[PDB]
Amino acid sequence: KMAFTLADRVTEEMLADKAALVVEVVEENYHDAPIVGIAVVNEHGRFFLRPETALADPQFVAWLGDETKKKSMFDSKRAAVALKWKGIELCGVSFDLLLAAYLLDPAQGVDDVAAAAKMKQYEAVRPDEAVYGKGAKRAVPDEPVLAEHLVRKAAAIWELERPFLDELRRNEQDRLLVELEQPLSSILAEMEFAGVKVDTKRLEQMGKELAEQLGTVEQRIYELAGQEFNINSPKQLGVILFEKLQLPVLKKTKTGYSTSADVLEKLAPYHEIVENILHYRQLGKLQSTYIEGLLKVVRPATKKVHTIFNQALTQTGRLSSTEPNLQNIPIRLEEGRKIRQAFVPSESDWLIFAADYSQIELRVLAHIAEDDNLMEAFRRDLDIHTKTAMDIFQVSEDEVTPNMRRQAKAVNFGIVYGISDYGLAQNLNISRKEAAEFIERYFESFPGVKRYMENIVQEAKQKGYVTTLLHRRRYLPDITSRNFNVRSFAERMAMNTPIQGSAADIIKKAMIDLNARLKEERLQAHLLLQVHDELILEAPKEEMERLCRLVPEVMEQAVTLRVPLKVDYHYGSTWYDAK
DNA sequence: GCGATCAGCG
DNA sequence: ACGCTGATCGCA
Ligand SMILES: [Ca+2]
Repeated sequence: KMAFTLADRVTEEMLADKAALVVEVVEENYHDAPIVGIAVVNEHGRFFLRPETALADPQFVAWLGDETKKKSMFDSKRAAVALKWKGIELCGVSFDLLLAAYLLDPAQGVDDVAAAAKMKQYEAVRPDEAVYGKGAKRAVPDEPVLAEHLVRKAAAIWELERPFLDELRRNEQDRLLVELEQPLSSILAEMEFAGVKVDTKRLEQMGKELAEQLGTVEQRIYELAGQEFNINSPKQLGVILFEKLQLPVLKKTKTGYSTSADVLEKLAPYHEIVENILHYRQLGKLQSTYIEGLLKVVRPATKKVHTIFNQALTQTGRLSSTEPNLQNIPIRLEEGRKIRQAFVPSESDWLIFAADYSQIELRVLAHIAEDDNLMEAFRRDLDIHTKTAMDIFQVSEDEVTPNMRRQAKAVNFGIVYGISDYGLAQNLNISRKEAAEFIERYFESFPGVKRYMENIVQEAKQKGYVTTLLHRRRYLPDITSRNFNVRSFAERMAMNTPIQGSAADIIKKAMIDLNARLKEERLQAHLLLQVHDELILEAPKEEMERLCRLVPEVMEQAVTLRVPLKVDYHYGSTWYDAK
């Protein structure tokens, strides 16, 4: 029903200087995954190629890697990384429909060509789930069915580039796509393909030691409970805590008693068992998620883990990281932090280098709100999280522990992003009228932040959306909801999204500038990870001193704000040591 | 599959 | 009744 050439060889007219290109990888995780078919649409026609013939053809491989042969694609990072696993370099991607759709409206959740095409009333292509099926029924269809589906996706991309670019231009987002998100896509592909090497001998030794400690704490829990039970059974855990031991019920879930860590900490003065339960869950979390879960995804021949950075998922412009998530590796408790010792350079005599922005969202907020006092604080390089801890806990700077600073950090962000006196009281275990009075004092010191919070909510009501410094956008229809609780969630999104999203814009530009500078200096150093406002690299020992000057400067200069940007950095033998 | 929980980033 | 996430687990 759509005409195309089912090609048995590669011809010259398939290699035009502009084409829509589909390199189809059906498995969710595209690392080392099969490429099941290829479609090309250009001015000369529509073509389907079997991967075994296209990817062994020297003219087609050359065409893929020629940056002056421009390709329009959907999710070009998936294709670029699967091709790297095939030893083939993909260059010249000038349009990525997934990223164009994400910028126009992140809430659409566009996950396939069909969902993006729907945004422009284009429906001559089927959803990928309709073709491959769901779950245990998932399968690559017959070649005639596969070919038409890939050709239809390519024709869709071919037709949709111009109307997507037109709307991007109207939103002031076309340079955001072409100069930020698409260059970042190629850098992430490199980072994902490089992977991070893991010390599996160390990891497995930790897991065995961990398993002994688990049973020890597990027995003490049974003994404190006077009986054995399933510690992870909420119904049995509830019967022990709030029925047998008759502890007060501070919180319910839609399902029953709450047993979250905040509740259990509040119950610590009543019974020693609740702290054993906390230690027990923490150890179990390390065992299940960060020992066993990480060993499951280590590629055995290289001892590398290859995360996937989802670039078109979060509503603020942040990345996310999956299978494994390398953005939530433990750090705060020393027991969990030790897991970072298992993350090691990929070559001997290389080192890990980590650099992160200091108080990034407060500096962005100072700039966007133009609050005189907050701008002055960062022009003085004050540590606002420490200064808030001193105030909260009535201590001196010398006496601020890491824990108090982490707590004050949640107070600072909580307040600027709309925490109530109730939530602040519960978080600080202070009274409610003291919490409300502290919030009032905070906005007396930063009235420009308060004005900003009021203004941004008004602007969202008028426009229907909020934007970031580099013109990312988030629609907030609920901001005019008549339901108070729904409207209130939307208002906090209007306060938070421009700040968190601008911080995401800045680190992304920093990554692009860093990569260009590393190439200009002919360094072997390369990016491994981004963790929202932190960049993690590895490099030969011999490059560390140049990187100590290069990386902070590139990061601090990524944008020019009304206050300085500040970067902290460390390096060491393992990720653990790069702090 | 979903909700609670908890690991991270601000 | 601050925001943005992903993985594991029990299932009230
Ligand atoms: Ca930081």
